[PDB]
Amino acid sequence: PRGSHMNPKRIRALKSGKQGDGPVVYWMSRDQRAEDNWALLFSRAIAKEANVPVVVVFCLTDEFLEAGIRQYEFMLKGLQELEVSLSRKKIPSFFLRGDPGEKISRFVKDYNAGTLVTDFSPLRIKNQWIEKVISGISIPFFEVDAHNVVPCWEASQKHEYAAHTFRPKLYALLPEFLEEFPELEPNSVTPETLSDVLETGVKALLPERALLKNKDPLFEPWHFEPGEKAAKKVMESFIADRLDSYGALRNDPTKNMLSNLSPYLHFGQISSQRVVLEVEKAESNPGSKKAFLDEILIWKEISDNFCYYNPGYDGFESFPSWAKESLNAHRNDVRSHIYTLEEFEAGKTHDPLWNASQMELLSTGKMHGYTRMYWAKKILEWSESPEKALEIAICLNDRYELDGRDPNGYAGIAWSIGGVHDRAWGEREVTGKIRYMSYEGCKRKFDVKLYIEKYS
DNA sequence: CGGCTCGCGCA
DNA sequence: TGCGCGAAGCCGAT
Ligand SMILES: Cc1cc2nc3c(=O)[nH]c(=O)nc-3n(C[C@H](O)[C@H](O)[C@H](O)COP(=O)(O)OP(=O)(O)OC[C@H]3O[C@@H](n4cnc5c(N)ncnc54)[C@H](O)[C@@H]3O)c2cc1C
Repeated sequence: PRGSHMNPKRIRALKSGKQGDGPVVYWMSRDQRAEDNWALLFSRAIAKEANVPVVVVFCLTDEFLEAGIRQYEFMLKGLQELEVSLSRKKIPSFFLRGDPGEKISRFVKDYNAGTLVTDFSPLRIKNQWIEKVISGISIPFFEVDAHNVVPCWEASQKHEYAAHTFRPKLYALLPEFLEEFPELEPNSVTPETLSDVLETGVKALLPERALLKNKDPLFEPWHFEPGEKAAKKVMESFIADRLDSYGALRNDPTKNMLSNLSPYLHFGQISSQRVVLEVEKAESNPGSKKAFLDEILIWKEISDNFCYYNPGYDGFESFPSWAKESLNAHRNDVRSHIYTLEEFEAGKTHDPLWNASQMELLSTGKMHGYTRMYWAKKILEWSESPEKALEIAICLNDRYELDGRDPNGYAGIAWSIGGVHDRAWGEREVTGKIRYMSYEGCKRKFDVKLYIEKYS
């Protein structure tokens, strides 16, 4: 659909029909940003060709009840800034509350939308919402992959077994899709309160808050300032003083040598393509640059591939055949310890290293990348069954992680528990051939004592 | 057949 | 600390 700096492969038609005479409505669900948003840019270009204004519609679902205050405030303060940024470009934004399958279809009919465009997410509930929109509307419906550098349906057409099978495919398409973003043009044609939605939601999630013994909240909200502007500064700081040492100290939780970009990446407050463009041009350690690029390009986008082609990405059935057979044979093995969800949640296990990992998650909302493996694998070792451990790991991940409820989370848990995108290892009791980590193994890599004392 | 994102002995 | 082997199933280039 026209455009000189737009690859047509980033868009795909979900519904074909007669284009209406009204404004083009952009349904924002995953990429909550104004700059470096392909879905917003593609919606603006279609509006420009048809001589119509562009409007942004967001649907606030009841999903925040399952999560906590920390993610709700992080998102809401992000959208409040996004409202002002879109207003500076004369692009009105509408915030709806209710079922997306019913309210979004009603908005298109009420506002007489000419064309509807939305971002891409391989999550199950997004596809269900999309199908309900299809049956209700008659305007054309398009979908744009504004999250991945290479669109998920173009990088691969099947479930990839491992990265070494996905890395050559992904890197082969970099010269085509790795390009600079064009500036978003303001609207020429001019035509609920976010504060009220925030105050009402907070009161509902107040009883479910995480508290200490003295009825004091555990979450520390000053570690990550939400929004698009703050996400840019985090990326700038990481490239400047942190990217050089990333290759060596990325596995040391005692050092703050990570990019800390996951909370902004999950909510789409910064584009991974923009980060890739800046990292590529930056002159840093070649080993560190390669290590970081493998995480933000191969592993981040292969998680989207895993969820898009495996609808049961959060289930035991998504595990490979070798993993299921090994875990099934060890179902009746006696576990060293058995802990419930509440015991895991409160960090009341015999392992000080595991408790410190959970305490960091409870306080900061973002556990270090290395300890998250030990966090998830010990859940498998000290649970009733691999189904319960998968249930517990997912429940704690999506509740307390700022970057939770993300395809990286489900694929990351499947790696640690089900060996997805991994290989078999030495046979062991209970865990079987799933990759094994030990407290002693962490002692030979980093100062475990410093990590434990930092989080009680 | 080669090579994949742990533990462990060893400088 | 960094290095090399060990224990293990399978994809994919042929
Ligand atoms: C059991 C488990 C659960 C996880 N839960 C989540 C989750 O809910 N949400 C989430 O976003 N990530 C999750 N991850 C992935 C990983 O822990 C985080 O992406 C990362 O630790 C966030 O810190 P960072 O961005 O500073 O790391 P960095 O090293 O700076 O990572 C840079 C970026 O690369 C991507 N990335 C890095 N490591 C991975 C990985 N292993 N898999 C996929 N993408 C990766 C992310 O987009 C991240 O923002 C989980 C991992 C495991 C093992």
